[PDB]
Amino acid sequence: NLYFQSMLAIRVVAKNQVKPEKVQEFMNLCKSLIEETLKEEGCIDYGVYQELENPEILTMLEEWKDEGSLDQHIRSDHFKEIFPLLSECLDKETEINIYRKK
Amino acid sequence: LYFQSMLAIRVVAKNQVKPEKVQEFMNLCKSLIEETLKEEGCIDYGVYQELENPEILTMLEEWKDEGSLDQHIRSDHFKEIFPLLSECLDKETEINIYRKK
Repeated sequence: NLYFQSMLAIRVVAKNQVKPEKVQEFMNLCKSLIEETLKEEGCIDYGVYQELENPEILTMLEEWKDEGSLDQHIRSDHFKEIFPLLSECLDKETEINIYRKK
Repeated sequence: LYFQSMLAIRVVAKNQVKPEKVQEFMNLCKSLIEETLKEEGCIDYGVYQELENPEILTMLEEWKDEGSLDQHIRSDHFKEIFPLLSECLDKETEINIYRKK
């Protein structure tokens, strides 16, 4: 049933604020992270997006089959290696929210 | 279309709902979704609840282009329901518009 899936699907919004100097380096790190992550079981969509009038606000938008998939994502090798690098690029701590459809 | 997706515009509308106001909010979202899905340019629209926090209710959306979204926030149902939605909030609703990179 595609309703049941609808109800267990997870979406994360991961909003980053980036150091103007570190943008190119940030982007190169997302490139590898997307390639890897798109190959995982449960990844429905995963992309990085930029707020319109704000070139340095760069958000991660994802959808995962379910909660345990997201759980494998953050326990994965690539996440583990790239997350810390990605974090050196930021003005502030990344602000993350995990949602479900109501 | 991978290409649609590539030009689509996404919005994250974060609302802090008042604990008691939550159910009026949702009945208001019901009609809002209903009319909005009937709109052209609207790929995906839905209200989501934050897992940690049952008061945070966000609108996640995908539009074929800016123009479509301009129409949407000018529609009758948007103009009719949006102000009623804000009756329910603790802050002004926090809106972000995104373009894929």
